[PDB]
Amino acid sequence: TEIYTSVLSYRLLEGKAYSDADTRSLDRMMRSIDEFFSANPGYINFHIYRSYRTDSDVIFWYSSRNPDLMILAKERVQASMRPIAVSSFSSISIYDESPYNAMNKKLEDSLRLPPLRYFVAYPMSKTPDWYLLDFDTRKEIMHEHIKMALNHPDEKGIRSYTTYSFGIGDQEFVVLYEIPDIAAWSRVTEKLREARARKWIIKETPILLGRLVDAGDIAGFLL
Amino acid sequence: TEIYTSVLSYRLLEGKAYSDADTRSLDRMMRSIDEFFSANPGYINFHIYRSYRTDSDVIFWYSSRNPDLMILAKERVQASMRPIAVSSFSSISIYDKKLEDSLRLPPLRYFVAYPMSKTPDWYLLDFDTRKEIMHEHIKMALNHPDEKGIRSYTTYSFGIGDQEFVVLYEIPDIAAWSRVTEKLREARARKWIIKETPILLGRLVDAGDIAGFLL
Amino acid sequence: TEIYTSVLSYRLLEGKAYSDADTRSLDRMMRSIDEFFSANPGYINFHIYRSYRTDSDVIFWYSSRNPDLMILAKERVQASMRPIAVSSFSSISIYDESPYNAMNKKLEDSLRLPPLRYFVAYPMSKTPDWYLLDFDTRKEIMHEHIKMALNHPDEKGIRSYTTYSFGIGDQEFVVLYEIPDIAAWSRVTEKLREARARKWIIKETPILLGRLVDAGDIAGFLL
Amino acid sequence: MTEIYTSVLSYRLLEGKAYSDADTRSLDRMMRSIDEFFSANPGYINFHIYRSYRTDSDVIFWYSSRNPDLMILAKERVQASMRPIAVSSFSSISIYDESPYNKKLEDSLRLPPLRYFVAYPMSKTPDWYLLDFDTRKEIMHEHIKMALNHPDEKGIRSYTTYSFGIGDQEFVVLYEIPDIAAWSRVTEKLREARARKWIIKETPILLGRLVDAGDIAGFLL
Amino acid sequence: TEIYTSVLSYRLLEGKAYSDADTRSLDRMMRSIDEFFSANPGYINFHIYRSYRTDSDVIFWYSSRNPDLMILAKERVQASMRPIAVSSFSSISIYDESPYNAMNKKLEDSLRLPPLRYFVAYPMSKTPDWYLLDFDTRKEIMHEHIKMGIRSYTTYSFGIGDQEFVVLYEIPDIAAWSRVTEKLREARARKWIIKETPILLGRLVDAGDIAGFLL
Repeated sequence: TEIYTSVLSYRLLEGKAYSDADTRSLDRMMRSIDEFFSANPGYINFHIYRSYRTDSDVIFWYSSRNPDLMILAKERVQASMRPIAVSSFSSISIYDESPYNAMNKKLEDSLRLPPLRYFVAYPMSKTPDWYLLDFDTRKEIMHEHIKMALNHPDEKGIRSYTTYSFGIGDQEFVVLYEIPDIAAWSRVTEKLREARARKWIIKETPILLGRLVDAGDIAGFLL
Repeated sequence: TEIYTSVLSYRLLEGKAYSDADTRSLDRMMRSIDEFFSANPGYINFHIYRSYRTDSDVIFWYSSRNPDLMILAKERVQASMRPIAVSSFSSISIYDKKLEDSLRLPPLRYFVAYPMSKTPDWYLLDFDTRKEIMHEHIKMALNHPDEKGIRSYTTYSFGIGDQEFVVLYEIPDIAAWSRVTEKLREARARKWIIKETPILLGRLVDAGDIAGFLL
Repeated sequence: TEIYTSVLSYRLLEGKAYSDADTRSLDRMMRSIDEFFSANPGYINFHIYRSYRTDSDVIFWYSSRNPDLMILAKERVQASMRPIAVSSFSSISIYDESPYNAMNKKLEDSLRLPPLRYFVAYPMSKTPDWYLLDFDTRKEIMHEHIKMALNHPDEKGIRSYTTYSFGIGDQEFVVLYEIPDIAAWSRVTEKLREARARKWIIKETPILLGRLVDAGDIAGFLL
Repeated sequence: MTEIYTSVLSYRLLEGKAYSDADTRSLDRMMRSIDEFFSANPGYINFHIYRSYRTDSDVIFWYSSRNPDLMILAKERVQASMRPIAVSSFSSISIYDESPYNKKLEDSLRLPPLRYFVAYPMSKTPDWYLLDFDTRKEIMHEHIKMALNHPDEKGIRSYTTYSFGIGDQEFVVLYEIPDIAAWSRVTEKLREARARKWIIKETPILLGRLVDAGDIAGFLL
Repeated sequence: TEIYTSVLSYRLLEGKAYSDADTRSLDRMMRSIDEFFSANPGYINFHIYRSYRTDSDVIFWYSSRNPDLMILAKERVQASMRPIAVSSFSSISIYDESPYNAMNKKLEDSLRLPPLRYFVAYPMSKTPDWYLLDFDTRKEIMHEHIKMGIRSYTTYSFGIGDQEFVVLYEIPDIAAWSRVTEKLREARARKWIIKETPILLGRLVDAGDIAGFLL
């Protein structure tokens, strides 16, 4: 029943000049990755992003209820990327659907919508003291944050996903956002620095910022 | 009487395309490592895992009472892997239904390894106090509806590695284990626990199947 | 409305002697990058710097209102550098225009002034406690800081830009400075260690220090 | 009677190349040649080679001399021999604290080495040095007594060395040990000493298995 | 009239067997770097050092009042080193001439003295809390430390590097120096001192001799 997700980033190896043949080879490879995901109904979503950071050229995001499909997908992407690139980040985590369920929405339905132009992903953790607080006081601290986010004008049109990775990765959470406007998102985040929740929040690096790209267009953008 | 254990992870080197002959060579090499371990009953266990993390392609886990076998194993695996791969992690530690019998059971589908340490203040607490704290934590785990079927081994590495403990888990269900872990954040024991890196998550694989998965 | 900015740094790969041909190639490539930025009026500024740090050989700094131009610029620079170099830093952030508005002046005008000889950039963040202080408390603390800078004997000629990157990079701010004199700036910074503001400031690494260079002159300096 | 310096260096064979039998013979010749280099100069008090339990090293070297010129010459020789095939994963230079032996520490260094070796850097918090000398003395005496009284301390040879101002750590502590698990149990017990409150930065911990120069190529390749 | 200084360290690339041709080439290149510095009186000093640390083979130290000569020197060294080596550290900082001015001496005169056998450099910073102490309190604490052969240089790099200070020493004896540093751990000043890494320790070498030592 639970939905797993991964975010992977890769950087093309330096020290090599790329021929036209190399460009075409990259294009065929990205199209093939895209076809791998489209061919299996078990993949709920798969999107590719160009990267604003120089430590990555491409970011991949995909989701499935099947943990076997999750490892197969990682190996597929890795096998395709390794002759020309190295991974700069990976995460595996599980969507928390409760914010969607609370609003009579299905998280999966959101994942099936055509993606927004930008994507933000980062790991996040909280200090040990956070979990040692009463469920009630944590609820209050979190309500303030949620209320504050909901009330921001620049919040309009953002799709937010909280995912958990306790016991299975180097962070407790991986938080994912589909966003229409980089500056607007930054302003929302800046306002949310005003929430008490911040006092317990740590380790939000790397923050990945991506620009949606079709598989057939990426080689042309990169090379 | 002590039983040692090691977890090693490796990443295949980038920048090279693998031919069909390279794929066969990898298959032979992986099967050769597997048979290295099976040929010596001194190795209580040996398992290979596919890696969820992109910083590794394979994880190895093996155990022996014989510290000589532990260094021979590390050298064997490294000698086999170095032409095509680099290690991304290693640990050597000592384990804390006999544990040996448990290690001989058929392995579960998933595996988690991670280093961990505790704050200096922890060890300065009374043994009875620490025992009580550790028992609440065990009890909290045992009572969680998602804990069913998880096997855990706490191993120690004081003075012999870069963490104080390496805790190893065989788990049937990744999401279930993550939920148990989340609940355990509420245990008193967590106050003194220093998360260390990396947390490794693996999918059990037969040596004969790994070249097909990787390449 | 918002103006975006990026600072990128690259290190030439080691282990190869550069021929005369390789020198010509680097000169041509740098000239071509520069023509890329000059040809598009959508790029408000673009400057190249030689690097005092050994972990870089070149620093690029450019600005645009257009985030599409920003991702295209990053991809263009990365595609040009990757056969011979690896990136050692990148940032994407948004100018804060209010300090300029407070002195009745436009930030864009300033970005159009002839560049000064030296350049400093670094990331910076603040402790969670900072954002939880009242808005008027932060104004008082920041006033002390800004005034202390303005009255320093060594402050002459310095142009500073505070840029923000909440939710879009690994730091909260990227602070950029054009300076006429390195030691003068260092003395100003040393005095500002006495400002109350320092209590809440963290993570000022890496600090990049650059010497202004024209695209057609850098090959000569690097090789 | 002047100070005795020591260095621990570790190296990892470069990945991405298959080693031929000729490569194996070359490594054997090189290791034997390094061992001869240390043996030929009586200024080197000891020199031992260790196989490494960690994957980030294949070999660990330990050597000592009163002559700091011989120390840098040793590091340069080892690096020159290793660099065509390996990268260094750790190095240290430090000076033995002879007070616990004061027996002669040099006599201990000249004994045949034990089967295992542990080395690691260590530092203390700034606050430690600011404590009254009596308080530091009382804390160190507690630690030493707790170590002396542990059954598993049997037959371990310990060396504390200092590197204030000359390296990235304050101390490099070195142990010759007969048994890995016994050492780990001693170390575990010693977490109960108050000394621990001020100790930081004990990474990497290097754990080695003694090896003859003529046997290492066979073990590694 | 400030004086800038840089410390650069480099490590020869591994994976290459150096021929005799390569040794001669290294020798020519080192002598050529030395000739570059000697030929320009704008450089107040320039010295090369062998390194105790395996992460460096060579350390360079030079000084100039002219910041455009400083970037020229770094690029010159980097251009020569690039085909065979990678830099493991660099700093750029400015001498604090006040201790020399307090004793009515000139820092520059001291930089022109024949160098001592050993060189120590490391970055250092202080906690924020330090600078916010009353000017009075700071001067008192510093007087205990200052009061508590060796040639010392404090250099500052506020706002221009990853550390606040780079402290440089020419020393005649390593062990004696380690003992001085241990004693100074007792100075009140240490409360607020952080981040002294890497500590580089160098042995003075002539340009003409370095190739023979390294290869």
